[PDB]
Amino acid sequence: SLLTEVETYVLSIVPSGPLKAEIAQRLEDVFAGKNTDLEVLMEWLKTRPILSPLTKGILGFVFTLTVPSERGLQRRRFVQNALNGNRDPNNMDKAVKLYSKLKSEITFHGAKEIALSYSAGALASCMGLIYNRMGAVTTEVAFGLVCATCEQIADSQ
Amino acid sequence: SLLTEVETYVLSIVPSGPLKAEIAQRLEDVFAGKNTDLEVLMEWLKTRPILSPLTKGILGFVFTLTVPSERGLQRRRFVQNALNGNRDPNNMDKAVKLYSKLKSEITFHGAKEIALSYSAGALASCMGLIYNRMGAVTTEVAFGLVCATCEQIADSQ
Repeated sequence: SLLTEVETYVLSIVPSGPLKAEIAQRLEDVFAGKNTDLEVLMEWLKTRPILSPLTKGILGFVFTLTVPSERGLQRRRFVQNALNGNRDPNNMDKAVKLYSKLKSEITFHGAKEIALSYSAGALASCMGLIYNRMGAVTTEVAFGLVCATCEQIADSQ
Repeated sequence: SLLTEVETYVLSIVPSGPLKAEIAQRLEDVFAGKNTDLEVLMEWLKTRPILSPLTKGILGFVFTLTVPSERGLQRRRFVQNALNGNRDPNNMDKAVKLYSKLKSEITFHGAKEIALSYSAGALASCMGLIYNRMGAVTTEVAFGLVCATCEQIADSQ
């Protein structure tokens, strides 16, 4: 299941312990269409301890895509910094290169496979590019990108 | 003064009429620091008739850059959508290339010079990288980048 897969890849990069079962629960409620309202979750996430800025950025990216509507909720600075690729032009170049390819994909698996050739930083930057409205993709591709990003991050630990 | 320079360049891409006189006054007010709030200014811009999304975006970039502080105001969706080079991979590729060079640039004239070598689309995309926190440049250089963008847009007109 698309969302089942997303949850597994996302949690893989989340520290073990209490907070993790919290993210699992919130992720599942949002996926089930339950716990509505994007800015409440985002603010909760922004202020959570233990989580690294990147994993918050990755989660922030997920909630933003999965909630029915974000309304006029502006994109969060905290997420924007986390997915900034460290302002490294090299990551950016790769990000755009990767974006150019994902642009024609519409399936989760097709998107996941092409993005796995890139570094975790290149992928986070691509995510950033999409989160910042400068790049656009389908929900399934965005999710593939997230999973590849998580896989890459996880396999480096 | 670099600022009055930015004003003229920015004003060059605004159509004539009473609205242009107001933009001029608000810019001059910001420069003199007539204690103007960013949220207030951005909402004003956002809702102006006549001005196109691009002009609105360019002006929004100048205001956030010259206000004393954003006061924690999240970046605006209307600007992000205006400065995304139309989400085109090529303008984006060129933008990253220009950013890569502006990064090491330190003067207004130098940034402007190199900037004028790129297309208007790659310049708006570049302004987007800055506005989205994906890249970072010294103010004077950013000032160079906007004037270049305006010069290229004014020329094609």
